[PDB]
Amino acid sequence: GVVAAAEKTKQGGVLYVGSKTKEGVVHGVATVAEKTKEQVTNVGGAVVTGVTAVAQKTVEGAGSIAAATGFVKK
Amino acid sequence: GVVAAAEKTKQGGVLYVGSKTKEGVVHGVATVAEKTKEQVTNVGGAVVTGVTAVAQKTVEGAGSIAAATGFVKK
Amino acid sequence: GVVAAAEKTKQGGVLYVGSKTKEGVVHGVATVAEKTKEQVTNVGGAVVTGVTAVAQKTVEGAGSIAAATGFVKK
Amino acid sequence: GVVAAAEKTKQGGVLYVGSKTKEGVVHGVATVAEKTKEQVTNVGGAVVTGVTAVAQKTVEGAGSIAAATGFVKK
Amino acid sequence: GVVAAAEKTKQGGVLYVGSKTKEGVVHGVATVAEKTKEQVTNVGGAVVTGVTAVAQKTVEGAGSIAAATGFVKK
Amino acid sequence: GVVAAAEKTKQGGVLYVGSKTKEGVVHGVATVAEKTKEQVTNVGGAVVTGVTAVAQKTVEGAGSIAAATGFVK
Amino acid sequence: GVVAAAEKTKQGGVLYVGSKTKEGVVHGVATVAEKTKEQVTNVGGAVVTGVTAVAQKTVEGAGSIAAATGFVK
Amino acid sequence: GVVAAAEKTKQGGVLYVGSKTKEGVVHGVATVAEKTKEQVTNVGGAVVTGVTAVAQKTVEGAGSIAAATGFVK
Amino acid sequence: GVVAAAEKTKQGGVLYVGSKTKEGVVHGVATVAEKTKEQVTNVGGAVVTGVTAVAQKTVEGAGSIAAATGFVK
Amino acid sequence: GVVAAAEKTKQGGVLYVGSKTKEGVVHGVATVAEKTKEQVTNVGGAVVTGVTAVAQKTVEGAGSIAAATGFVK
Repeated sequence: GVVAAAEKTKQGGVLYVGSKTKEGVVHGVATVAEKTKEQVTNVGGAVVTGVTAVAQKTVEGAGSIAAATGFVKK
Repeated sequence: GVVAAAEKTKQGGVLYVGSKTKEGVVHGVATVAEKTKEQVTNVGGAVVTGVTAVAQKTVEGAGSIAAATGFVKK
Repeated sequence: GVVAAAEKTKQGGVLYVGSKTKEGVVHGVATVAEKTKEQVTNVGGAVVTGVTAVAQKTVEGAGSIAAATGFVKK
Repeated sequence: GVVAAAEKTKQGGVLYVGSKTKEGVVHGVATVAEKTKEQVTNVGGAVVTGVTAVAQKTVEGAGSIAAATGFVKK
Repeated sequence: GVVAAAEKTKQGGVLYVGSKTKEGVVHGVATVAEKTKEQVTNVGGAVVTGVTAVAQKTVEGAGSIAAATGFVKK
Repeated sequence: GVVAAAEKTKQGGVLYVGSKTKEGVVHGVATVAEKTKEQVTNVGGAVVTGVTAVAQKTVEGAGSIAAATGFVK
Repeated sequence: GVVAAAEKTKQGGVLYVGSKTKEGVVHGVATVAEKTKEQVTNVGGAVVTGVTAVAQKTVEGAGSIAAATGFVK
Repeated sequence: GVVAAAEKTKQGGVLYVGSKTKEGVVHGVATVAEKTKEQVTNVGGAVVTGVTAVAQKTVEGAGSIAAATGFVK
Repeated sequence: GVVAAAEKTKQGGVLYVGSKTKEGVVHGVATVAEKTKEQVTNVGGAVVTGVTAVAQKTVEGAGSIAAATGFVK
Repeated sequence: GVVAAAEKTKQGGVLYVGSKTKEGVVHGVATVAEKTKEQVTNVGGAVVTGVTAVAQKTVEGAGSIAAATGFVK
């Protein structure tokens, strides 16, 4: 039993960024292996992966993640 | 039993970015293997992967992820 | 039983980006292998993968993902 | 079992950044192995991974993560 | 079992950064191994990993993380 | 004066190479620039640029090179 | 006066290489610039640039190189 | 007076290499600059630049190099 | 003057290398600069730059190098 | 003046190397600068720059190098 559930019910300044780069190299979420079995990646939020990365008011309601890896069980 | 469920019921400034690059190299979500078995990737949110990446008010309601890999079980 | 379900009922400034690049290389969601068995990728949200990427008000209601790989069971 | 649940019900200045780089190299969340079994990554929050990385008002309600790895159980 | 629950019910100056860098190398969360079994990473908050990294009002409500790794039971 | 001269006068085993590659990338003589004025390249001998390169008894008599660049005068 | 001269007169074993590679990247002679004026390259001998490179009895007579760059005068 | 001269007159076992690699990256003679004026490269001998490089009896007679750079006069 | 000269006249066991590598990175002769004026490289001998490099009986007669950089006068 | 000269006239066992390496990084001759004027490199001998480097009977006759940097006058 792997169960997730989400409910979201409702009875409903200045941000300046200035950048100047030369030869940038960026890696975000990485996963490197040799001789593995499972590679599982779940995203319920935000991944902002620029050279200039700006996130405003991003992750704001009712997230749910359920995972179950492995489980030989015999 | 792998179950997900989502419900969303509702009785219903300035952001400046200025950039200047030369030879940018960007990677985002990556998954590298040799001799693996499963590669599972679930996205319920946002992946913003520019050289300039801006996200405003993005992930805002009722997400659900359920995953189950492996399970030899016999 | 691999079940998803989603419901959404409703009883109903300035963003500036200025960019200047020379020879940028961008990747996004990636999955590389040699000698694998399963490669599963599910998107329920958003993947914005420009050189300049802007995402405003994107993922805003009632998503659900249910996944089940592997499961030898014999 | 592996259960997650999230509920969200509601009865509803200046930020300056100026950067100037030359040959920056950035890694965010990384995971390297040789001869592992499981590589699991769950994101319910935010990952901001720039050369200039700005997050404002980002992670603000009702998140839940549940994970279960291994479990030989026989 | 592995349960995680979250609820969030409700009856609802100037910050200057100036940088000037040359040859910067940044790493964030990292996990390097060889001959392991599990590599689990759960993110419920924020990970800001710039050369200049700014976070404001970022992690502000109702998170929950549950995990279970191992459990040989034999 | 840019003068060259070359004279040649004459009054008259086992080699084994076994290779096995996968994904090779080779560069030989290169020259990369941005905003040059002169890019001069002279070859009087041998340039052998294989994935597997074998040279045997190649450059064996009377070579000459004379080069004169620049001279803003 | 850039002068080169060469003269050559003549009044007249097992070698084993075994290689096995994967993911090979080779650079030989390289010259990289940004905002230069002169890039001069002369070869009178041998440039052998394999992944597996073998040279046997290669450079064996009468070589001359004469170069003269610059001279803003 | 940049002069080079060369003369050459004549009155006329086992070698084993065994290699096994994975992920090889080789650079030979390299030159890297930013905002230079002259980049001069003369080869009179041998440049052997493999992942496995073998040179046997290679550079064996009468070489000459002459070079003159700069000279703002 | 920048003068070179070379003359060469003649009135006329077992070697074993066994290698095994993983993730090899080799540089040889290198030159790196920023905001230079002259970069000169002369090779009159041998440059052997492998991951497995073997040179046998290589540099064996009558070499000469001359060089003159600068000279603002 | 910058002169060189070379003459070479003539009136005419077992070696075993075994290597085992993993994650190996080798450098050789290097010259790294920022805001220099001249960078000169002459080779009249041998530069053997492997992960496994072997040089047998290599440098054996009549070399000469001359160099003159500077002379502001």
